[PDB]
Amino acid sequence: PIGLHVEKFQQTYRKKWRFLTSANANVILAEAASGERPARWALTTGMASIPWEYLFFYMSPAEYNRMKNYPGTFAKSASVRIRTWNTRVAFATLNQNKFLQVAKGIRSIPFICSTNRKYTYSDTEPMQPTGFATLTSYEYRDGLKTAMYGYDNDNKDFAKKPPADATGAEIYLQDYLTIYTNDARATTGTKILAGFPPYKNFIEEFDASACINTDVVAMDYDFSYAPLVPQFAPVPNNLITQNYNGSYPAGTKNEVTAAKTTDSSQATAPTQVRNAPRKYIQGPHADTTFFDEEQNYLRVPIEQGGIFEEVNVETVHDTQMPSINVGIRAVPKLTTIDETTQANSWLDAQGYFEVDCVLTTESVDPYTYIKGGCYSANTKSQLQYFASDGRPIAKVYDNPNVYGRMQMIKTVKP
Amino acid sequence: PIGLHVEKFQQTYRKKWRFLTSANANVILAEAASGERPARWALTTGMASIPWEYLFFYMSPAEYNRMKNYPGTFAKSASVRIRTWNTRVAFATLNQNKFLQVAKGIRSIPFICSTNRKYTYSDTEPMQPTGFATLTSYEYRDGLKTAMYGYDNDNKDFAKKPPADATGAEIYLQDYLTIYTNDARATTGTKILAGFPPYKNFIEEFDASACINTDVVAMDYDFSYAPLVPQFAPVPNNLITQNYNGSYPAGTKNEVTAAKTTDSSQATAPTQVRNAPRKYIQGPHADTTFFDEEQNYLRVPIEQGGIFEEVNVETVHDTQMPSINVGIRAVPKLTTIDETTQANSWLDAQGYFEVDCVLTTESVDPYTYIKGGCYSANTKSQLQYFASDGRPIAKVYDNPNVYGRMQMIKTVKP
Amino acid sequence: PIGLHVEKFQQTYRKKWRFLTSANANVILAEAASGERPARWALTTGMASIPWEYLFFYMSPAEYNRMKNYPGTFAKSASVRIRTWNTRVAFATLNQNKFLQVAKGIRSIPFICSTNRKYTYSDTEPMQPTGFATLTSYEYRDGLKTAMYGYDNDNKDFAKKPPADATGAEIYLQDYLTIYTNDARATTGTKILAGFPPYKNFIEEFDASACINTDVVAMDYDFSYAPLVPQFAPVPNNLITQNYNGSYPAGTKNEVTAAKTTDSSQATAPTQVRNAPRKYIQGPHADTTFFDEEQNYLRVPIEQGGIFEEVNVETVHDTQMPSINVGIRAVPKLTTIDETTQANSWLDAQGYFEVDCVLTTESVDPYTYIKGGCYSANTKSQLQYFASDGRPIAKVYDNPNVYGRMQMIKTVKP
Amino acid sequence: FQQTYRKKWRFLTSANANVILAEAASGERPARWALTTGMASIPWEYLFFYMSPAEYNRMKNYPGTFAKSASVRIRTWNTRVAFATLNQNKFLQVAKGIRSIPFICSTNRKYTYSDTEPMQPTGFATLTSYEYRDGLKTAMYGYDNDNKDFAKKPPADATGAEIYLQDYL
Repeated sequence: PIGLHVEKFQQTYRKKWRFLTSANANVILAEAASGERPARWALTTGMASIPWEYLFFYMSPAEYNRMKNYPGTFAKSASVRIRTWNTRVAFATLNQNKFLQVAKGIRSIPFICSTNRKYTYSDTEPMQPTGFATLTSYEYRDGLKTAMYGYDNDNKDFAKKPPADATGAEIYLQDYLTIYTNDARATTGTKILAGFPPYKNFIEEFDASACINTDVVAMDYDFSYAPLVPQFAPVPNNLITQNYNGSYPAGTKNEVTAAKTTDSSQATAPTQVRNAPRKYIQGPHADTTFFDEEQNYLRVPIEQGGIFEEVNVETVHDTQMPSINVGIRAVPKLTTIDETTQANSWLDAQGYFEVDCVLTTESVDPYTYIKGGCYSANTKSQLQYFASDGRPIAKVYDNPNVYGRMQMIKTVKP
Repeated sequence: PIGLHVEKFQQTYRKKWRFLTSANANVILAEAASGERPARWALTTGMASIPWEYLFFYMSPAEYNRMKNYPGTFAKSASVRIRTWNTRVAFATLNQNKFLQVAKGIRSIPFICSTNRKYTYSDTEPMQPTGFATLTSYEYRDGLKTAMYGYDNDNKDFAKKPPADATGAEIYLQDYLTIYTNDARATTGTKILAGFPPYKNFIEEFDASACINTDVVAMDYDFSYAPLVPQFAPVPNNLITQNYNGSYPAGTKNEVTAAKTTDSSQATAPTQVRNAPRKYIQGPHADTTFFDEEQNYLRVPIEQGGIFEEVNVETVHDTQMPSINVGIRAVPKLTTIDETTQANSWLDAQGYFEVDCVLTTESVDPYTYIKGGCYSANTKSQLQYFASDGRPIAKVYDNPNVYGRMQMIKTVKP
Repeated sequence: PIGLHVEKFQQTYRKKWRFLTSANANVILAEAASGERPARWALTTGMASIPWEYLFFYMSPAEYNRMKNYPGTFAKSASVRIRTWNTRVAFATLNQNKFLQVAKGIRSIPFICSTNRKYTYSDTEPMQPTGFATLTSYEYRDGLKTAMYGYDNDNKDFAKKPPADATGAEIYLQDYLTIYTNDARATTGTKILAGFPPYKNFIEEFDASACINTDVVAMDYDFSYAPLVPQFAPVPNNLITQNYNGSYPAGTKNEVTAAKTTDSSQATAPTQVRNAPRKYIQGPHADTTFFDEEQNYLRVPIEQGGIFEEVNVETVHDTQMPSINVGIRAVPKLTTIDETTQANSWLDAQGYFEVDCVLTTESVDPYTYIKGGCYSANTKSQLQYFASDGRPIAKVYDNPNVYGRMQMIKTVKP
Repeated sequence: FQQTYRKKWRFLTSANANVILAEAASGERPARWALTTGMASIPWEYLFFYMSPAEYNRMKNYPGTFAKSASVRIRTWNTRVAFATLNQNKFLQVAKGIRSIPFICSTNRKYTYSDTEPMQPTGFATLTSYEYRDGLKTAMYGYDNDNKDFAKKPPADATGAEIYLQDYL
């Protein structure tokens, strides 16, 4: 018994990037209440986020459009190496102290509320954030992808964005780590006055001068369930049997996934919901808007463990890739004339980061039948969670964690 | 502390059978749509099914009626050895090529839709199936049991069926493996034209001439939960306590079984249902129609893991015994006069199979109380799934698999 | 990255008690039906219950009131050593046979229905129970605590109860093991006539004369989840994020606890209920009546695994501390004048038990924020099951087991 | 990417007699004498021999595909002989590279047989080599599920059954 003819492919995507980060000052910014978002204090950092959790980081649009032709593709591994170089410091002073901040896994820390934000800067102090730019994390990643890979040859603004993948040039990063604390100025009743969390107790800080041209980040990740392309559709057994809608015992094991909803306001207890609305991503009644629209390139992270469910007996668990933020500590420029205990002026400093990223993906072609083409075993069918409005649900890393977890969100039509 | 007086019994049932199988041709038969069963193409084989998954295969009716008197009986193991002998070939030709097909576990393969069917044969070609006999799998097993063990002494047709258990004679087998594919002649819309699956890539084929008087099958199975007789009823604690209907925490473990319903048409997502309708098989409100009617002898397979639930903390998982089909490949009889690229005439060939089957079962008598008789600990209470109409639910091996699984079905009143 | 400042404390509470137990006769007492409690026969023993499962056994009220000031306190371990001394026997006879009964884990045996009860005794035979005192198990433990630790200095009856913790004196015990069987005198229909279970097959019996001043019990227990004081409240993330009510995938794992309801009358099948009504024991909408009223001192056992749920991914399982009953077998005083085959008169015998008990507890102070005080990570939030009427639900050891399990019950307002 | 396609076939060949057949002139084809053999041609030089239509339709999605190697193993089994005689002499003919021999003019042809002697070719069937290979492919892999004659041709790739060969040297 030779069994199935399954043709197995492994592909590797390597990219290499030059990143410049501003040495932003640590200032407190007020963010007003907006709808369900409350009023809060924002503490900015100079640690720019490295979007190693997204497919555009490793794959050019050509490689992605070719990968489309390989159903059953799963990202098996990702690896990122970050190597710092000389740090630029504005000149009139000569002696300089340069420090390199590296934050790994801040996004998953439960008690630290933090997101990556783009700041607006004062004209007089380009290192001092004075507000928040309207740019979102999706738009940050989209502009980053445009800087990496250029426009199309027919674009009216093609010349504005030379491709970093072609030139090897540097890209400035704008999303920097930002901690939040509650703003109790207008809070009525019980006020929480804990201030900020000591986030510097959870980051690594190095001597930039000694770390010039030295590896400072080396992070590897194995994906649990990262479907880049949906599997081949099986031959539907409803065309061959009246048994298609049969039931079989599951025993004491859970072989249908569940979703956990929490409430940090403690108004309601946490809830576990089984058999949430979901639908197949290949087959007769397939819904492939997630892969067609399209989402897994830069809008949604590579790792989607928990979101995608197979009819197989295989166990499913929640997943989360560690976050990476790297930056240069702000260089103070305060003196005795500008009488103050904390720096209110800083020197323009830039960190130089060389990023080498490798992504391994792997795909199958199963020949379960003689004619037509590839058909999978129906145990390979995959389902994705959906909302009530036919809108797919996916993991997001942009929002702050919920009890240390990355949440599901309804995707957005591009 | 000596503890309970538990008397523990082990019993062994051995049987030995002679089976004759026809070398049926591989022909395509059309099966028309009937109700929810769609139109399909049937590809016949010569591999007869060995019903080693049923209790009559190992136990005579006398042994079964005695086993009734031992509550708490569980089938612990089954073992089958199949030994092939000389193969008969019709004579006018002399040189012969004989091949022995052995298929193990075809029933559990997800993408191969297959069942065991009885064929009707043409008058001119007794090796060529021309249709399907109205005999079902239950009736096949019932006729097989009648051939093995005879009728009752008062039967009007007692003389027609000499007992193979007494005589050692051979029994012809009529259920042969049959693959199905969809019939898209009348299908409107999206047609699946994959043809048949290459089922011969999953079977073993031997040289019958060299395998004469040689062991070809040796399959052992350990049962997970195979209650042949319901346990002893416990002393009901509602007669002694007001606490009988109390609740206790289950934690994050599932200690009540669940049922999974799938839909191969992909019209609906798979569903997991906890607390399905079920009832106790011993005690005050017991329902024992499954064991009384009676079902576990030849109507329903021995292995019933998932169907039966104890109040105990013990974990439950889905179960499935591997299928066994053995046969002789058809011997073609085509020549140049009957101009054709594939054989349309075959020689009458028969395979001789010697089957030695052993079943180990084991039972308990617990003396939890001083007077009356045996009473179990109430943690030994067993529940069985039931349908809405008071009809027990049991595993069945007759239908094609659903995503590689054997399904529950409502039993049928005998 | 130094991480959180978490200050970790370990505390040990040791107590030492002298216990006197009556050598009660084994007599059958009739208990009439009351509401949902049926009519039953009660078989008394002389094995007094050792309440080592309650906090007052190890902690004085001063230590308990101080332990209140340490949020996040969990009982990590308990240990009990019981050492028997000389046994008193009433004098006119000289030769004596004294036997020491030790029962461990009788409470968890499924088929033995047993509770600890206080008996009323005949005037002529102080060793012969003639009924049941109206004292409950809570009131037994409360009187025991009063004997151990005295009243308050302003109590009108302060002088009546000298503290055993101060004096080292002996305390008589009144809750003795009592087996129950059904009373079928008025039962109509199917009568269960099994009599009593042979409970002496599950106890250890020693020679008291040789065991004088010898260790007879040595039992250690590690608690799974025993929150003595609720954790520190976290900083609520609804004050900082609009993400507070987000959902995240649970996969095939259960990370919300479930409750199992059984029915020993077998009128209904067992049920598993997920997302039972529960509420947080610290934070904005906290409900702390369980710890304020207060329950975990002597009303409710230390071990509460299953009752308390964290938002953490940690697995939860049902828990149960073994029971301890120690006593002296009754010394018969029957002769030929009082013609009878079983003793109807007994000598006054008392067992002397020295109990050394140690409880280890351990607590945390996490400094997740800079100002205000201690705040936990929100993954440390704890929820407790509640009833429909805002009444907390807790494990109880007073009722007979349900399928070998200790049940949840609605607590009682003190 | 590297891909491997394996197939396994059972072939029956007739022991055709060596007879001389006359082929008349047709257009530019001259009149010639044809000497038949019993050596059936093995179409190992064609892609359907190794690949099912499903594998071929998937291979379409891989531009730049080159066949790097082919390998064929032929294993003979028992030879059937008609019965009234008992003693038999059976001989197995294997011809490799006859097609490339310059002075031997040879092609693979399908014969028509006499009713009285099924081993004696009496002419040439109108079947061509393309149609021979097409019928062979149909025997190997079956028809489409919607074909009116689907039942006539059970797939040898599924069943493992034998296929008779008609093009002989």
